[PDB]
Amino acid sequence: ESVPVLELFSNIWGAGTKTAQMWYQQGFRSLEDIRSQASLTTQQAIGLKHYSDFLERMPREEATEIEQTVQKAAQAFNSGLLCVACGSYRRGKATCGDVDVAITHPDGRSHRGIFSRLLDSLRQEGFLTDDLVSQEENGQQQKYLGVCRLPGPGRRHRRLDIIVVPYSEFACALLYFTGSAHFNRSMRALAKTKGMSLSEHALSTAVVRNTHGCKVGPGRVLPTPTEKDVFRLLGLPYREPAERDW
DNA sequence: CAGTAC
DNA sequence: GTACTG
Repeated sequence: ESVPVLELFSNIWGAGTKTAQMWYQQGFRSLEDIRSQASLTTQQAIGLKHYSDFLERMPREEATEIEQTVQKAAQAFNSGLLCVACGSYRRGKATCGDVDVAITHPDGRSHRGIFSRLLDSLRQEGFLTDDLVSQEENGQQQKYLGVCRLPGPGRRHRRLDIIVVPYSEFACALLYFTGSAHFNRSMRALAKTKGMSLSEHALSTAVVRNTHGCKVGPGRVLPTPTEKDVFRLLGLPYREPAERDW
């Protein structure tokens, strides 16, 4: 009966094995015990009150409807903006656990100053309902993790990740956000053997590693305008997002 | 560390 | 594997 309790707690966003085990030792057994007696991060509090909804998957139709909401808000600021839903959606699954939306602009400068205003715009709609993590320092990239909800009756809260990248990084960003995790892990593992390195930012070609294999020097950033360029440079046959669902 | 994103 | 913040 301890194992299903650790399971219960782990499904709280921002709680993993260590936290669940600690809670168990405190004698907590139910979500109500957690809500009333446990110390929660603001993140953990949000995941707890959305516990049911977060367990639910969603139809890819609703994922579209979410990406449409984000795209419209962003476009209003600039119409040259590109919004692409990634993750399971781009891989073509019929269900999605969350919605992962990547934003860029082809001119490669108009993407700036959008991130802060876009979230603000979506908060005013009542679309974004809670915020979990905000990263504004990922180099030229900015990422937000949050919770939204489509308008209308009988709507559930959904996990939403929004990332903004420069067009010169759009290729490697799409590659990362689309996945899958095992797929991304595989490409990057492959690059390490070729003396390269892959990230959500760029693919680099002359990466130095020590005898033990620890990276001691960065490489040379290779210009990758599209995903196909990345596959090519790594000596790989191109895969479509649908084929990337490992 | 712990938890998270893919 | 790579890499953020809590």
